[PDB]
Amino acid sequence: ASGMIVTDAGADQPIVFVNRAFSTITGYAPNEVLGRNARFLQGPQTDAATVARLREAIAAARPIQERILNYRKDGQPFWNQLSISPVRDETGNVVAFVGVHTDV
Amino acid sequence: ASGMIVTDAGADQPIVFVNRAFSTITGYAPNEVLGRNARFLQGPQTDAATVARLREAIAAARPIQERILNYRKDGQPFWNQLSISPVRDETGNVVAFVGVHTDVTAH
Ligand SMILES: Cc1cc2nc3c(=O)[nH]c(=O)nc-3n(C[C@H](O)[C@H](O)[C@H](O)COP(=O)(O)O)c2cc1C
Ligand SMILES: Cc1cc2nc3c(=O)[nH]c(=O)nc-3n(C[C@H](O)[C@H](O)[C@H](O)COP(=O)(O)O)c2cc1C
Repeated sequence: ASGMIVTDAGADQPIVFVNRAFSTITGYAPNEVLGRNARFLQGPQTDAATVARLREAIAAARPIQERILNYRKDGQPFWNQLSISPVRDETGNVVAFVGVHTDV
Repeated sequence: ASGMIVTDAGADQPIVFVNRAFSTITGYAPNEVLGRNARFLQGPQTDAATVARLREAIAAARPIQERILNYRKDGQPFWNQLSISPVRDETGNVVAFVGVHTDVTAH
């Protein structure tokens, strides 16, 4: 099953919802991640060039897909196949971001 | 502000998350809507043709935008500018639906 993260659109995109699969994949309970930016999943061997593309996509509110090295709660590194899309109202305002983790 | 509704992909799309603006617009607290299909927002003056377009779009997992007459918890009618899109993973499976809605009653 694929993980899903919803964040607010502004003020550093705090997590507001995660699905069951997110907890299975990352080892984090919802209470541990709600209200935080998802970047806590990144660690010492995470590729800075990949993080830069995520940073610019979020700032522009455009969709992005990256393979990024993340770390489970227990500290084990895993490859996260991450796809992020902005959620917009019909006037073009960004309401939220949705992240999907296509990880086995 | 614009509301957001997140549903599961299957099993008649029960609501799993709503943002604060959803409650502002509809008068429903999260407790009152979680695990339910969003069609409780519809009522007798809702356009059945619009409902059919939503039904067919969701069944095919195709994005759709409609204006639909909905009802607040207290029964007050309002015009809902509704956009629904599937959320897919990188195998092409639908993992959720996301709805964004704006109260467009005011002229
Ligand atoms: C909805 C959403 C989900 C995200 N999921 C992840 C994730 O699973 N792993 C990850 O490393 N970063 C994820 N990010 C990216 C970080 O939150 C952050 O945007 C990025 O690391 C840029 O921040 P910087 O200023 O530290 O470079 C996600 C962002 C959003 C908006
Ligand atoms: C994510 C999501 C959000 C929805 N939001 C609304 C809404 O705000 N108002 C509404 O009338 N229907 C909404 N619907 C549609 C109903 O849940 C339902 O799909 C539609 O009424 C079809 O039922 P029928 O088969 O009897 O036509 C939403 C559906 C989804 C998947």
